[PDB]
Amino acid sequence: MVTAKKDENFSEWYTQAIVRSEMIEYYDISGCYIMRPWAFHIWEKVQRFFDDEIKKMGVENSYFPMFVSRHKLEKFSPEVAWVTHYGDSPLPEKIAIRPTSETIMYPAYAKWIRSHRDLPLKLNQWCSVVRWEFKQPTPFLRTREFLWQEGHTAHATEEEAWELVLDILELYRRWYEECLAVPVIKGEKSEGEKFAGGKKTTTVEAFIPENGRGIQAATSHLLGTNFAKMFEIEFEDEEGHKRLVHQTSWGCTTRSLGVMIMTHGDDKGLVIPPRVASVQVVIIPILFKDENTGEILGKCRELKTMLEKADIRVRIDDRSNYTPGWKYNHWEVKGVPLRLELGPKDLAKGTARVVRRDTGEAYQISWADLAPKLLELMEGIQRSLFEKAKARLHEGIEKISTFDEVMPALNRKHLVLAPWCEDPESEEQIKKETQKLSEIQAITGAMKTLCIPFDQPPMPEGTKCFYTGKPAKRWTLWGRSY
Amino acid sequence: MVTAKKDENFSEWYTQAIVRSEMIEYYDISGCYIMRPWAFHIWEKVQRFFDDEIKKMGVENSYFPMFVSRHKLEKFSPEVAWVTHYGDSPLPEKIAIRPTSETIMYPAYAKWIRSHRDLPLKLNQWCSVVRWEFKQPTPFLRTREFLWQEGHTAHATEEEAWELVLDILELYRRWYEECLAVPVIKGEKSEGEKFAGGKKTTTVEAFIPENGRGIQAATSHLLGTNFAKMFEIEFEDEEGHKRLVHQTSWGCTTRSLGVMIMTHGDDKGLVIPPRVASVQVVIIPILFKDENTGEILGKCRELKTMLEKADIRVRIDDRSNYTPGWKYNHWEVKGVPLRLELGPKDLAKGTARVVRRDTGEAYQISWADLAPKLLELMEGIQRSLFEKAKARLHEGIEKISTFDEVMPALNRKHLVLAPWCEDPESEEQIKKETQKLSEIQATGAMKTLCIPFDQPPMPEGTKCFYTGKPAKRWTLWGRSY
Ligand SMILES: Nc1ncnc2c1ncn2[C@@H]1O[C@H](COP(=O)(O)OP(=O)(O)NP(=O)(O)O)[C@@H](O)[C@H]1O
Ligand SMILES: Nc1ncnc2c1ncn2[C@@H]1O[C@H](COP(=O)(O)OP(=O)(O)NP(=O)(O)O)[C@@H](O)[C@H]1O
Ligand SMILES: O=C(C[C@H]1NCCC[C@@H]1O)Cn1cnc2ccccc2c1=O
Ligand SMILES: O=C(C[C@H]1NCCC[C@@H]1O)Cn1cnc2ccccc2c1=O
Ligand SMILES: [Mg+2]
Ligand SMILES: [Mg+2]
Repeated sequence: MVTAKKDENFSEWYTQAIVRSEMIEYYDISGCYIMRPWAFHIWEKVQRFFDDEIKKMGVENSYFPMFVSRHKLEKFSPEVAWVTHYGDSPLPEKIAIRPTSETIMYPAYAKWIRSHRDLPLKLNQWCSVVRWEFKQPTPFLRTREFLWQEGHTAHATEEEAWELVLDILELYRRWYEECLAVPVIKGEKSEGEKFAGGKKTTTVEAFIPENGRGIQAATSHLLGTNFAKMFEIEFEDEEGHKRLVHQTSWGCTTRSLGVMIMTHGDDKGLVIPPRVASVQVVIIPILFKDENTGEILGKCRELKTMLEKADIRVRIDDRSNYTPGWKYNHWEVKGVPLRLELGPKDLAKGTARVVRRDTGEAYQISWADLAPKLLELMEGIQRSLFEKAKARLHEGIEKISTFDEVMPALNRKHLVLAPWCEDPESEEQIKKETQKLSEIQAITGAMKTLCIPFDQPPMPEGTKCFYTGKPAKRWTLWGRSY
Repeated sequence: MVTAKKDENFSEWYTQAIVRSEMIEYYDISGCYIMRPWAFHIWEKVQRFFDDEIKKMGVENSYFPMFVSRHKLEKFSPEVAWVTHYGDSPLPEKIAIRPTSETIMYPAYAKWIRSHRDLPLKLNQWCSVVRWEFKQPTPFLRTREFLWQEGHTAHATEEEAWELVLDILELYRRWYEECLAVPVIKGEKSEGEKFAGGKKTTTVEAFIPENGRGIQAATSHLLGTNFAKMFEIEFEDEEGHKRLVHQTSWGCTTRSLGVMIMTHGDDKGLVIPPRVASVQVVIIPILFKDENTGEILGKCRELKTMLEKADIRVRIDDRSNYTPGWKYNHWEVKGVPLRLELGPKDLAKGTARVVRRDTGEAYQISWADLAPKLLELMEGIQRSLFEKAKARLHEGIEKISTFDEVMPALNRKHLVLAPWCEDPESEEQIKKETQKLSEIQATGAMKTLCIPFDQPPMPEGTKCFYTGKPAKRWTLWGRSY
């Protein structure tokens, strides 16, 4: 049911795929979207994964209110949604809807932390967040209301905080790679792109090859002690000296879902990795109009039970007045990784035909071997989905030496890996220059740093920065961005 | 550390209990509170239970926006919070924050449902809700922002919808009685208290004896078809005929947590039922003037291992910067069901000292018999908490037959089970009268709490306790939250 081609009209393909797969429904308020069960199940799955992992690290869940009074929020402004009335009565002070929870949580932290006995404090909350985005909205990727988790920790030393920052970053890599089969690059944000309220910002970056755009998948901040000075979060150490806590913060949103969609979708529609898919195997009985004698649906129900015994999430599409081909296309558009076809011949030979969504390959499998084989296949699918994706990621990055190679590489919708001197003036200059050169070619075009990757390619002695010509410190990943 | 006592100043005791147990933090905006880990973990337990149970029923989770246009919300009004500005710029049209999701979900239902092949449609969502309550706020019980689940379903027939209504209400009874050990009464609301947009409203009701006030614990509505008329949610049946859907909606909130605290809390603080306790057994090593520190700690570790192999959620408070008595009262005010103490003497005896939070009784238990005796004790604590609460509930209800006994019973902080004619005018009459007499005595009006499913025998010719016409059914009235 997907008519737009993915590599040609990418935007139309995306909107079509997310609507026709029954994942999102559009809404009369711009930038907001209904998340239907088909996408919300994926959200629940990654949420359970991340929650278990952070509970293993001693992180505890909380809920702080979504309203913050004006005087507490102010001590970014154009994006804040303000409540001024309840009914027709005006409030004595306008209250903001949560754009993030620093100004709600850190006063509580100031109260709760007095002693070194109170450290480390590790809190997380799953919640919704409202920001009146000026950029044009994209479902999942950039929405005016989005779901996320935000974690905030305070420690007695910077080293423990940095350790937690890196552990959370690894959990985000697993979120994207183990759950969603999306490859991401760990990296350090530049000083012009890092969270201004912190010391050092780490990130995972993903790549959309259709439009050649980089996107920040999740963020992890070594905040340091300036939030503690601002909010007076102090503690007495063992000697009795007052000291500031070292803080970290980290967050990840439903944007991940969108990334996943863009990574694995094809011309037929979605491809949902088996680890997060709401239905892993849909059983489609080959039946036409008004002649269901009970044989085929009976065997389909027995097979559903046998598969569910193996923890496989299974649905039987037994709806009438739909041809089997229609159902095939329906569940292919939805992205079900495995399709089980059971017809009269399969009933006669004790077999079933299983089709992979990602490659289309078919398999004849006897009933007795259904649960093992399918399990095998699912992992295969998952792994294949990652591998191909990573290949595409790596084929979208160009190593360059000079600024002359920037604009061609950008026009091939590629990221650029370049030796960079890392001084802050150079990034502003490079953004302005690439934007001007983008407009003069034109028949949001600015290139900024996406990350300074932890995984550094070799840096030969005497390599100069691709822009200023100063000695080059590290390889930096640049590109157009969301 | 709790010093106010539950049968003297109930409000002071309540806030002391929720603050000192590290469950609630007060917030500058009145009516809103910070849920700290200790309370949010209990919320997570009951959420997991209910989510699993409704997923067995084929209900699926979703998420609809929290914003509704003024257009669609106004097709109660003083409770709606309005967004009017982003930054400094005013919105062209103001936007409401979700007080409930009917006006957000039901247009999508009209769009999604076309045929009988789409029914039943069963959606649920866990979200927060904002209502600018005029009543005096109470942490958990009545807040301006609160967490809930709201489920909405659409069926082809009224039979199926009503069966789902009853299933959901049974799930709420299990939520309160099986997890929170809080006894509740199933019933239906009078026509003056039911959800005005629906046909029949079922409910479960709890009772706070210290102020004698009933409280609606959860609700489950048979909406009928009027919402289908209003939003045009119609489907073709197998004969090609266009029919309206029969809808249900149900919801329940963090209020349950409060009803737990007021139910099992005593003068030493909280008592958490073991089924919802993040920590069921806390292990406290006794270390003093350096005696057997390492051996005590090692056997604490292996005791934790042994107990977790039986699925017992165990925490070892080996924190060095706190004294054993401090840990004692910390975990006692927090409400942990069992405390296991291990000193040098018990290290020699091969035993451990176990104190149960609810009754305070202590046991000397072998290291070998620890797991089974602790599981026995945990289910004993859970069942006895429930049974004591059930006895208190039954003692707070007085069967009466004439209005002359209402306000006496109301003054002993009791509910009234009275025979009633079920006439709408009668209930407002009764509430205004009870209001006037409560004022004359100087604590609030009296309303119908519910009409219980388990009806006592109604002898023929029994008269309504207020009007005098033939009494239809036994109705539970009282003062309410
Ligand atoms: N409107 C949005 N919708 C969905 N996800 C978002 C949105 N804004 C930010 N995110 C994600 O949330 C993560 C943490 O939030 P945050 O650090 O506040 O983003 P940010 O600083 O506003 N970056 P950006 O808005 O893209 O310039 C980001 O790394 C994004 O992946
Ligand atoms: N402010 C609140 N805080 C906590 N729980 C609430 C609040 N309002 C309602 N609830 C609970 O949510 C359930 C479903 O909400 P709802 O039916 O809209 O309550 P309601 O009609 O407003 N009744 P009430 O406001 O108490 O007169 C109720 O049965 C209550 O148990
Ligand atoms: O949200 C953050 C910082 C961290 N907050 C905790 C979770 C991870 C996150 O990166 C950045 N940010 C983004 N957008 C805004 C809009 C309005 C007001 C404040 C902000 C604002 O502060
Ligand atoms: O929310 C309900 C009814 C049901 N909604 C679905 C979930 C279960 C719940 O009982 C009732 N109500 C209560 N309070 C309001 C305040 C403002 C606007 C609308 C309302 C409003 O409608
Ligand atoms: Mg932003
Ligand atoms: Mg209300």
